[PDB]
Amino acid sequence: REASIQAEMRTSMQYVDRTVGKATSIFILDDSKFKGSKQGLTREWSYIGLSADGKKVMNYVWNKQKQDWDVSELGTKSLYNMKLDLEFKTEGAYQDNRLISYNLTGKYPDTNNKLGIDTAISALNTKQVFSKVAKGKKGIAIAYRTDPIQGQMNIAVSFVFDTSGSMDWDLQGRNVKKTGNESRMDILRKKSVIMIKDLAEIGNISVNLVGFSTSAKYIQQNFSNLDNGTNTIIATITKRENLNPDGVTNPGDGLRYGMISLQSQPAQLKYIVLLTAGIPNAYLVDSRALYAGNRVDLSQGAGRVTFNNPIYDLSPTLGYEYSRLGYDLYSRDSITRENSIAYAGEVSKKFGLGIKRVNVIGFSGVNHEIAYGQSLTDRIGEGGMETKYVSATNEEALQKTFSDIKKQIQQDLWFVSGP
Repeated sequence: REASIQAEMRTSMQYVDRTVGKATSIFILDDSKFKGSKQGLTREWSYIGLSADGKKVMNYVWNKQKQDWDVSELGTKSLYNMKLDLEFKTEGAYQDNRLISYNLTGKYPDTNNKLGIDTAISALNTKQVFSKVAKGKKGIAIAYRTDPIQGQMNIAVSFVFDTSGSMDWDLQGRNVKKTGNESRMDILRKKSVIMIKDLAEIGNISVNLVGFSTSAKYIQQNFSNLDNGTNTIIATITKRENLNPDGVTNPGDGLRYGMISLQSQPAQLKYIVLLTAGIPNAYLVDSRALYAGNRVDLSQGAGRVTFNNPIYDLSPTLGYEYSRLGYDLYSRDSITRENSIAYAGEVSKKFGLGIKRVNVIGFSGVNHEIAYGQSLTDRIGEGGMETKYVSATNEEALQKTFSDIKKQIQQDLWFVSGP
């Protein structure tokens, strides 16, 4: 009657579900983060593992008093010297609950035809569940906590927004006043304020505002922590005087300003949210590029000024001079377009070292005004950081992407904080 050992492993899994249901956060670990005993065990995170030897399902708890783990035997009995194997997986989710699938199996010393409890399914009462297993692992241990992480590293966020003429029109590109619609800038103000409000919910996060047009401008150069009142930023955002559309689209300068402001801050989690609503058509060059017939001035003739051998302005000193500007008001010159994108590429390559991710949002109803958002995002990707491009064609879509960006920020915080 082998039903005894099978029922034993089932009782053990019942104990596991009982303990997991009470957890606020879950993390599936592997051979790296759990090789049995307290080896490599991370502070303040209780576990549930297969026991370094391999036959007693172990449960390590956090004493928090003696600052140590309290080894305990899962359930209360002990099997009859059987070879165990445990494996956890994230099997999707029910309505708003997430499902886990414990899989306990075992064989017996120097024999075959193992025995097992096929695969269970347990729904957790939380949503903060992640997996820290990789490429060829299984997930053999479980990490959790009862009370939330009692405060962790801070986050820095730079909002590089477009403030060009292409932002005064509709989303759908029609006229400003000829239609009863709100300009891209107005809707950006609304959605950005909503983002700011729901962003402070992360806690320990500070955001600054950078605006780019023909050149870049610091709307709020000081990184104000939302924990001390979000109203400090919202005001500057809704301030009717500043932040109005004017000029060509120069993303390189905006990236430079945002990345430098992020490099300054001490938060070990830096992010840049860039919003553009037009094809890139401008860039800034170094004073050196102002040599012989290197600057072709078709400004009054064909409406543009280009540089044959552009030496992009990548100096930490932020300044603007019309004489060092390359642009194409009609955004029809492929040379100026490619150079405007390469400018942001070099800027990201130099000022984007400790940046976690760069979110590029193309906010435009015109199907072609944001045709290079993906290209610009990929170019910025050369800096060696995570880059995500997204297109928002309506107010609802813009709010959806802003909310999703906040969600991803919280997931990176929870993941980085608490393994």
